[PDB]
Amino acid sequence: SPWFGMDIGGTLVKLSYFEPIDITAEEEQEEVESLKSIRKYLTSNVAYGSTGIRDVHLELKDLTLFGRRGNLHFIRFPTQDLPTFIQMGRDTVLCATGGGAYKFEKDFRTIGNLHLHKLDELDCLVKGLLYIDSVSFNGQAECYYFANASEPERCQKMPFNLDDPYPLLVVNIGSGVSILAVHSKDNYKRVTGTSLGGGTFLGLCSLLTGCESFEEALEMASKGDSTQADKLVRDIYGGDYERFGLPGWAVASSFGNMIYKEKRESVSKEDLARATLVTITNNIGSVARMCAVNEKINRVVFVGNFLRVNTLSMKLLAYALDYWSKGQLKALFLEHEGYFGAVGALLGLPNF
Amino acid sequence: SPWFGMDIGGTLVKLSYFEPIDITAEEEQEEVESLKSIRKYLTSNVAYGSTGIRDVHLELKDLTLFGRRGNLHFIRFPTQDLPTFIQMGRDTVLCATGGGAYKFEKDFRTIGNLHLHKLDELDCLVKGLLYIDSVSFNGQAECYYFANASEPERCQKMPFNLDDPYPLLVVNIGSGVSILAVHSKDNYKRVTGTSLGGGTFLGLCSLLTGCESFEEALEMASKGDSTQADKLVRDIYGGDYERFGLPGWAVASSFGNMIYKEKRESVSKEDLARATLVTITNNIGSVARMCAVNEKINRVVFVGNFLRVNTLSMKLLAYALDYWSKGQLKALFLEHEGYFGAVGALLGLPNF
Ligand SMILES: Nc1ncnc2c1ncn2[C@@H]1O[C@H](COP(=O)(O)OP(=O)(O)NP(=O)(O)O)[C@@H](O)[C@H]1O
Ligand SMILES: Nc1ncnc2c1ncn2[C@@H]1O[C@H](COP(=O)(O)OP(=O)(O)NP(=O)(O)O)[C@@H](O)[C@H]1O
Ligand SMILES: CS(=O)(=O)Nc1ccc(CC(=O)N2CCN(c3ccc(C#N)nn3)CC2)cc1
Ligand SMILES: CS(=O)(=O)Nc1ccc(CC(=O)N2CCN(c3ccc(C#N)nn3)CC2)cc1
Ligand SMILES: [Mg+2]
Ligand SMILES: [Mg+2]
Repeated sequence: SPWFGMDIGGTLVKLSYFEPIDITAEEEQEEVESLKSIRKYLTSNVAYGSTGIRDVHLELKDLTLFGRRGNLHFIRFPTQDLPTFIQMGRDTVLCATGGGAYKFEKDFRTIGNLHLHKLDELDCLVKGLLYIDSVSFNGQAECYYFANASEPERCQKMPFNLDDPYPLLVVNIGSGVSILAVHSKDNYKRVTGTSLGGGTFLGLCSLLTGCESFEEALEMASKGDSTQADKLVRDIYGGDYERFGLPGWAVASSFGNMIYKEKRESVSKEDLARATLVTITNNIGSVARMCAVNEKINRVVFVGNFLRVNTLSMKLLAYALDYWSKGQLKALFLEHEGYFGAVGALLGLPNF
Repeated sequence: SPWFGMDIGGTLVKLSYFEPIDITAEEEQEEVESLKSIRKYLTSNVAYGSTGIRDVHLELKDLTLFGRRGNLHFIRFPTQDLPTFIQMGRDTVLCATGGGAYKFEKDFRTIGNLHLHKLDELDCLVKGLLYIDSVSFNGQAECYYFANASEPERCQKMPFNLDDPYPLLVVNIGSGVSILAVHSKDNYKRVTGTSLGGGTFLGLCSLLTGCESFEEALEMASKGDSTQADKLVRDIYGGDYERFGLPGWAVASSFGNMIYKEKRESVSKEDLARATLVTITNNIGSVARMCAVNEKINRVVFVGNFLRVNTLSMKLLAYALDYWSKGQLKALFLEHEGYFGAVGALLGLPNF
């Protein structure tokens, strides 16, 4: 059977697919036409139907996995479209994680003789994260940070070594937010979570602006001015609040200027999109900072698909974590940020 | 001069006024007509102009302050209307705190010979809180909690003794949120803050529902179902997430169901108001819980005017703090929750 790892989240399904590249002439004969059809379908297309996408730039080439060489592919589609995926599959050992491994268990079992093995969402995240970092991103660093995040003329993406990754605070920004403290490969805890996550950004953005997609929400936010909607320290004090080191530019009340009817009538959709992004991102950074201080961990890695093609939020996290921690915490980012659960599920295959 | 304490916040001005009740016959003669006019104006009206309100139920009767007996009155009006207040004053030693003591300093100085003494917002909060608790609420407890907050058939307001109040975590929910750790009467720190506060509730509520007042926002929220807008754990897992003790009813993504166009088209304004209230309140409780664990403090008192006439948020905080802390933290509430800064400012008068 094909080697697949699936993470069915509240919003997106993430799929890792291992394509063998060391197929012998004899093995090619013993391949059934459906298996050959699957491999060619997945490797000859980058869009699958109307909503599936292969993230070609993330492909790991010539990986040795389970004693065979191949390429590891990364594919995503909305959980709303899982019925289409299952229906395509009805006309294999599936290691699956995420909440949908439980919610849609009976649906996967409509595929005759399919064996479904449910694996824990956070166990898979930790295993997949450690694995991808260990094999590298085709010889490049999987982990990076923004150097000199305080100075914009100098702020630049730089590689970060995670050879001894422990301890590590993992902030998983998906529909909601989970925060993990990782002390060893077999010792980790879910410290807490917050419900102000990627789904809050997209849901509030759609309500406030009428945007119809995540990418559209980000494009609006890139054009907006969040201070048209937010009430800042300087709006309350006239300047800094010096006694407690709060700069005038800090947000005192997110959307707090929207209590005034005249300001609601002048704010643009782009301003509201940016205020939503800033509100959600700052809250995540602040919760991450409190968890790091309590866990006595100084390396904070942010994963999940809220940060896909979202440099605004990454730069805001990098700057805010460094600024508000007075340089004691560092924001770390991973190239394969949305796919670690799917990889960890795939890695569970030898157990079964 | 009249004895007044003023806290000029980002949204509301809070005023504490001490009315002497031991005026002798000779003192009444030496009272200038303007002073008599002020005292009679304040004590014979409960509404001042179109936006000032005296909270008569909070009055402290027959208090001994600065060696005189009198009644302590509590008055509020929007900071937007401070120009009207100052203009009324132009046709006294003023101890003032809050950001507006700085922002509007030059405006207060347009009142001839007025001496303005700016006092720190959080120093005044701590001093006023400790003072009011010490003198009691006309012989009743100033501090209360909700007993058996987990069981609704039993949940009831009960008094709480703060005779030895230290240590104490104070969560001040105003326009934004400040969190204080109080170790003694002269030893306290601002632990952190969040910008998701009362102004976020009111601003987002107005954008989403068109409500025109705080009280209207709360009335809408009392009629709504937040789960029409929020994505719950059971929407993602089909039930509880047992491995990490997350019940199916917990919110996984605030407004997370609003990523679906069909759900945006069926949600009511009341549902959105309630989802806004729940989102903001849960975030405040969660940040409070993390700060309490880090500060090693188990008593968490919530103040500020976000909780005025807001039993929904108080009960949600009481339940959530107890539930998510597994009974280790207790949510405490104070009858004079919005006025402690104004009282603390008044208490600074003997310094000058
Ligand atoms: N193409 C997209 N469609 C939808 N959401 C996207 C997309 N791209 C990025 N996002 C963001 O990614 C978030 C989902 O991230 P993801 O890590 O895949 O969550 P999930 O695993 O599906 N949810 P969860 O059950 O909470 O773990 C959304 O809330 C958006 O903020
Ligand atoms: N009549 C009202 N008008 C406006 N807001 C109200 C009213 N009643 C209650 N509120 C709530 O009270 C919050 C303001 O609380 P308050 O403690 O007075 O803040 P503030 O001191 O003015 N702000 P801050 O500068 O951050 O300390 C608002 O954000 C609302 O959520
Ligand atoms: C006194 S007031 O009247 O001006 N009102 C007032 C109320 C609340 C605030 C907010 C606040 O305190 N903060 C501090 C820490 N914050 C962050 C952000 C990102 C990261 C990361 N990574 N960490 N911490 C956010 C904002 C300010 C003023
Ligand atoms: C795994 S998932 O896919 O289901 N996604 C997922 C993501 C985030 C969450 C949220 C979460 O973890 N929590 C825990 C603690 N929370 C509170 C609330 C109030 C108080 C107080 N006082 N304290 N803590 C809020 C919600 C849940 C699921
Ligand atoms: Mg996920
Ligand atoms: Mg205040």
